[PDB]
Amino acid sequence: SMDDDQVAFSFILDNIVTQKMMAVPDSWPFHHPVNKKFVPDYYKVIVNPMDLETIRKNISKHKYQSRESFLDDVNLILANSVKYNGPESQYTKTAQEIVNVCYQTLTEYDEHLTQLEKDICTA
Amino acid sequence: SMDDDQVAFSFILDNIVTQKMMAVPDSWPFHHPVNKKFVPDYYKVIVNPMDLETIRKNISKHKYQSRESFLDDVNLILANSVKYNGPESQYTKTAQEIVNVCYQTLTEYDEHLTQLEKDICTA
Repeated sequence: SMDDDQVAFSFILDNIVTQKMMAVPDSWPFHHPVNKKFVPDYYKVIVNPMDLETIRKNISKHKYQSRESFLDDVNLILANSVKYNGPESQYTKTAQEIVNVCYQTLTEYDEHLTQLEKDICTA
Repeated sequence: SMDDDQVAFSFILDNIVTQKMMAVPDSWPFHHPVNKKFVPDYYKVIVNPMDLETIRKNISKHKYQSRESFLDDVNLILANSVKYNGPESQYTKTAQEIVNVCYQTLTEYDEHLTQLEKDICTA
């Protein structure tokens, strides 16, 4: 893209993913789409899969103009884990830690992200 | 109760529910047990219902001595929504905002809550 406000917004989101979310201990199973060779029934159970690589690909294509659409996809990782792995699964706890570091970092960056969202919107 | 550490702990939890969780936009359907008159099959699907009023009643009776038991009931609200509404439902997104703001507020009060939990345990 050529709009610096959008590029900057996407860059901030990408670093939330790589610096914070992917740093959660044992988070690797959420870094990429579920591998059907190891989890053979995953895509028969989960209608709308989501993972951090897919989110990063969306960021690289500037598909998030607001934090809410980005957070919606992050939240879907957890919701899918509740459904597939179970509400109390070790994997679900890890997914919630991923969500928590994302949500809390977005809160940290609130003033800066608000400014970018309004400058992406005006254009 | 007559134990000030327990009363203070419950008071803090109660304000997380009323000041943050119940302030989530459009969260009213989670404020009370699901009304079977509008959702007639709810209690045939959901074996362990949970809602914010029930959690507040538990808090008033000092049933939570630690964040973990409190979070177990908070997360159950989300688990029930994933099962009944689905991982991508608007209602599940609302439940996730409730859960996410709860974790974020607990982190903000972490030093205060850790001290109270450790003083409740000694007795």
